[PDB]
Amino acid sequence: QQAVKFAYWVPNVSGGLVVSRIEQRTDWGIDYNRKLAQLAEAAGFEYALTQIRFTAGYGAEFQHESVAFSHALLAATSQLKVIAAILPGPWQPALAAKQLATIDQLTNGRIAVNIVSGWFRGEFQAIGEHWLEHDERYRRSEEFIRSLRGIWSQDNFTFRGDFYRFDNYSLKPKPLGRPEIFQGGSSRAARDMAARVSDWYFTNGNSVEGIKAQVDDIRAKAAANHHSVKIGVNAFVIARDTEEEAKAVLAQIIDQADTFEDLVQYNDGFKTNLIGTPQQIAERIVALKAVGVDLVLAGFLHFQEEVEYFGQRVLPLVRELEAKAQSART
Amino acid sequence: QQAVKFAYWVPNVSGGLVEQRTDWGIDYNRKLAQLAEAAGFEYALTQIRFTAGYGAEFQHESVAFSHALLAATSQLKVIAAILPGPWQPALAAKQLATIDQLTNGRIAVNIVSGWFRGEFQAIGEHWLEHDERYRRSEEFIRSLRGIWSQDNFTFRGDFYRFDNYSLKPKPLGRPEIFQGGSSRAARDMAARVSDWYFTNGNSVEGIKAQVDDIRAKAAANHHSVKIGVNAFVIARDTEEEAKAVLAQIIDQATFEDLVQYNDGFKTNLIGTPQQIAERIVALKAVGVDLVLAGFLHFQEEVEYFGQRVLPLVRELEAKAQSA
Amino acid sequence: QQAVKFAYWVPNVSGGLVVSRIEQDWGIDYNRKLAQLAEAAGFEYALTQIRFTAGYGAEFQHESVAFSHALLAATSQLKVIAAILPGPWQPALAAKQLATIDQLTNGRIAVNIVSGWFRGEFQAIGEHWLEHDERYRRSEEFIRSLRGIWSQDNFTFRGDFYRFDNYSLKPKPLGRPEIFQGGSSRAARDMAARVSDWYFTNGNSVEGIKAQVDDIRAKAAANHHSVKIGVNAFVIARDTEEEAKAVLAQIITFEDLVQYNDGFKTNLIGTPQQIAERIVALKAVGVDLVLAGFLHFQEEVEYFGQRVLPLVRELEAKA
Amino acid sequence: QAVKFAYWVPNVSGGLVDWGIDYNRKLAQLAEAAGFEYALTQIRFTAGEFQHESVAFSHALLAATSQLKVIAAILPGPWQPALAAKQLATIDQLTNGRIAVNIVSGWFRGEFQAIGEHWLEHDERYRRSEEFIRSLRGIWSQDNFTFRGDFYRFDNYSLKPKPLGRPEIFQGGSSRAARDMAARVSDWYFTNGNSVEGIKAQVDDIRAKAAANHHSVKIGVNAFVIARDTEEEAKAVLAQIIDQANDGFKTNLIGTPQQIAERIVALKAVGVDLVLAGFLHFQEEVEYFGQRVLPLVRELEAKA
Repeated sequence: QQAVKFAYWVPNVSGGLVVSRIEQRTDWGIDYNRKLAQLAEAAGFEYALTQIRFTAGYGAEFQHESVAFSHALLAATSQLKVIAAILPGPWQPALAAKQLATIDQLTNGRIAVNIVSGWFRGEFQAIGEHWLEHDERYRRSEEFIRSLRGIWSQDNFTFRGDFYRFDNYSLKPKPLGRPEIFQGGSSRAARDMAARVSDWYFTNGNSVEGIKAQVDDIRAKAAANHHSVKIGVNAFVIARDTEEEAKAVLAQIIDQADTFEDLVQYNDGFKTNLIGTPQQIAERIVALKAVGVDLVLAGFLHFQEEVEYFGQRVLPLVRELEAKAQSART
Repeated sequence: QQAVKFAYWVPNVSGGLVEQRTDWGIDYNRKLAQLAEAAGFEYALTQIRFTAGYGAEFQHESVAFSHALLAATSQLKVIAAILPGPWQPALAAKQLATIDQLTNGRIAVNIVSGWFRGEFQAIGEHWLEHDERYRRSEEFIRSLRGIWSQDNFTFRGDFYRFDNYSLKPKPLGRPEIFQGGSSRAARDMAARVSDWYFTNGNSVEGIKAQVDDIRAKAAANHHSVKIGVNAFVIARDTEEEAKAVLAQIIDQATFEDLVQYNDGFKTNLIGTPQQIAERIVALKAVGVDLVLAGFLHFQEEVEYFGQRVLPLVRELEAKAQSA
Repeated sequence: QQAVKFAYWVPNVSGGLVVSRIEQDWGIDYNRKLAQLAEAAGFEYALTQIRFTAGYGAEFQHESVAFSHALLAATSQLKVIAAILPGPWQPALAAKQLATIDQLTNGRIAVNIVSGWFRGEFQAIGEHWLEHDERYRRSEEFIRSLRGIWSQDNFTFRGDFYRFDNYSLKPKPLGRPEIFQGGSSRAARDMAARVSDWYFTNGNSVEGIKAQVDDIRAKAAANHHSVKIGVNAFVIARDTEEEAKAVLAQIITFEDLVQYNDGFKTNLIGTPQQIAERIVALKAVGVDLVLAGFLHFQEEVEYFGQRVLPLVRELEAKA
Repeated sequence: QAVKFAYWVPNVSGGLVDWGIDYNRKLAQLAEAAGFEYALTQIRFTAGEFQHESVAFSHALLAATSQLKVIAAILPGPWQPALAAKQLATIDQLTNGRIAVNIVSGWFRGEFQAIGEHWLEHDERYRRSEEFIRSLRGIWSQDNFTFRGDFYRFDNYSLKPKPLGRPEIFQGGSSRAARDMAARVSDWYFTNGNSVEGIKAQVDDIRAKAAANHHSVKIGVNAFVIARDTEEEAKAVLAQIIDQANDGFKTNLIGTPQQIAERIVALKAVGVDLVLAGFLHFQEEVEYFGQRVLPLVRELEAKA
């Protein structure tokens, strides 16, 4: 029954929304992102989620390294937390645990981690990494996560895994706080891992009924393991003063595609339907809160403008609706 | 470039050496970096460690710490220590490149081949043979140079593979590659792929022999390498006070045994600022281009160095400028 | 083309046909006599199976390479195809061990490269489970390493899975060990069309096999590579057509049986005359070898060489 | 008990710098009739000219004998324990439990470099070998073996069928890492050839280490045996070897059969349980050993 938390996609990779050639006032540079992070902190966003890439993709020509970029965004803010994306394979838990702990010490305990298991083989092939089977990649990520928790929590951590080994490893200093572990993915392997070792699980964008079904499945598995997991939903937010204007922006995205079902195949956040007036979006967010959603991961076309707009128009309405819901229960 | 460059050991790990007014914390090191920049130091060299013990109970991660020190300075260059094994070149190349973009191209790299097998075993890494570790480090260095300067980089090594890898964005500048080690494998690698080579602390005559050997190997490979020397600087107003500080170090740990832990004492940069300045210029005459300085009390002695020892070095360099 | 060659599944793993509870051994004594009977029956190749952990159909398993050496030592002209599984196997050891056995057996050893089907077997032995197409990339580098080691001195190979640096294997094989390979996926038939000498196609009808043969030969021609084709088949040869159809009924639905053993789809069930006619019919669509599986190996293999195989030779003489 | 005897199988060319199968098949049969119990193969991958693969050669030598035991040489690295355990178990079933294993930690980096293997540090190669040995014992003895090592992992691995017997594990090496590993996991330890006084010191050291681990290990010594009818002829062979240019020479098993038999029993008194014999002409001197030297050793044992 706690307040809904909000996070935004850090555009630390170029291209933005690569499937549409619509003009976007978004940049991947540090100066743009420093201002965006400060705007997001002032707007009421709690988390900033970075993206991890090594090779250029179909539309994303430049990518800042996620961990170094997370440290830079943290140094430009005061209370905003930044989720550093980690890709097992090119990343190893020993370095990831120690680097995230140091950054946590330098930023007053405001760093989190998002473990991505990888979807594109070409990124691994370019950097000399082998391409493991789909479920096998999640076995390795689960050992990666358990290593992070053990290294961060024990004086003499020992782990005898199929992918990672530790023998009386002592990390000092440890994180100031307990870095939260975010994780996405929609496959059975992804939600079996989240139901065991993850703090946050990003469920795929869907309708209110579909998201409720995804929430019930993950909580049922988590309860069987006696594990607690909070749930966030990915959403592409188009907030305008009029419903027609917001629906016109969605039309321009499809019209300048490089159908509506094609956007879902690339970005599931459109199915969340956070498109319309600020009052409509706030009502749908609270409706998602009723089915178990604890966090909204927002994507925007013009990040600096729409994040500021979100904090002045949509977020206050969400808080007012939350107080209204809280007052009716008592 | 003709003037002798100066660098200091960043105390990003606890313990110092075998009472010290130094700290491994960020607040102490931010001030120390700013003091070192104003004192005339050009480089800051971090240390890399993974597990607690082996002398250092507390250890900050070198690359992130390098990013923090760079953000607190304007012209200071920071050398990030990298250890092949727990580190892989693809992540190292991309992380250092982004930090280079965020810090106006002021980051360098020091490739360490590792000394404690217990630290490797604790993190699940196998312990390769001595010369084999330098073969892996050399492939690590070649991958960094290739990734940072060309698109579609391809490398088929025994330790690392790359297949048409294009890193974007690339470093703003060209990160210099520093490297130490005194074994034959260490200086054969430096004479091929390294920009800077740290030679062990020794007498003026011994350092000249080490400089002549490394430059001969580099010339045979058609490779250019600059030379720095490690030194533990104890600068006091009187020679007796400096030798008394050295005595307190030995009595709270012999001199020969002290060298086996830190070779910087053999450089003999102990004494008055005039004595130290003369010995620094004498090393410049045998081919030394940089002095890597270690201190007992970093914040105080760095500031003392920039006000007392460094100006005397510049004056002695200008005296020979007329020739 | 040439005379149709025949091969049989070596039952070096227990269980036999696990899909059926019909009474039907994996010991060395049963297999030494089986190899000699197959050699006298006219079989040219013996195909071993590779397994590492107990379960997944076979509770007891003999090591394929050592078992191949034993069958070769008990015969004179029979060729044995040793099954090799990249992962637990490495090309350097495989190349040297098969070369020594080839020297000791007058060049009668071959190799069948298996890409693995059960991830539980790999996980039990500490091996990582690569993606499906990625496993075939490793198997191809495994095959290229064998060919280079067996044929060249100072071999150098810079692969993503295997490396060789100025390696010279001595002694080399007496002959050129043929490389057999199965698999039906796109990656399996792209690898076979490049580096494999023999390709095992899945059991199917005469029309379906012709389509599979044309596709693989078209890919092989594009690579300027020659590949011979064999087909897996479960042969039930009886004196009467009713008796042969009764054995299939006793084993059994039929569609579920094909999912376990695709050799039943080849439909080599019936009288020796019917089977011999279908074998020559398969030869017309490009089949060069028949991989035969049996319920009672010792009895049916000798029966095959006395009843079915002579008819195949007689039918080939007529045409 | 009775002193056991083994001979170096010349399955690699050069001898003491024939290697063919037909030569070694008859030599194995001659050695079995002469009273030798073990045959020790050598493992090589690269020319140093022609080397037979040790395990396949071991299977061939066993098939040519009835009771002779053959020790197959295994090199961790190019060999992995899962394949080694299963292959030796199958050969054990096919040869009436007459297969043994010699775990070699490797001495030449060029052999590993040619086959794509990394060159680990000296003591690190012995740590991997000890995990290799523990994996062999566990796979051969348990229904569901699990091992979480730094070099090898196993998760509920079930080998069926298991070896008919219990394959003995032989191991040499003289470094501290070599005899610390032998004192824990090895059945037999080959000590370097030396004098009777030096061998006793080596035997006492290894048995002291084995007692601390509560482990039992038998001891063999490498020796190059040159047995001739007269002492002068044996000393002439040694001169011809040196003039036309191996720790086994320090054992000093050179001379008449009576002198060698007396020295063998003296080695038995200091803890030696096996003699690893090297010869100049294998097919000839092995037959001579079994007819002239070995019976005298047995006679000296009966008197004791």
